[PDB]
Amino acid sequence: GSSGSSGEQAPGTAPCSRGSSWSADLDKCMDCASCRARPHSDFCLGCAAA
Repeated sequence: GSSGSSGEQAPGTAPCSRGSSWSADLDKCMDCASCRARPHSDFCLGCAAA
């Protein structure tokens, strides 16, 4: 309705869904939505081969 996007630590235990990458620096998984505008991401760069 108003608030309810994250939920009960949904992504807590479970890994990141196809699209997002784990970010040790931010101890959280970032979504591509950030890589698209910011390709200088380490969570997607250090994780991906290239």
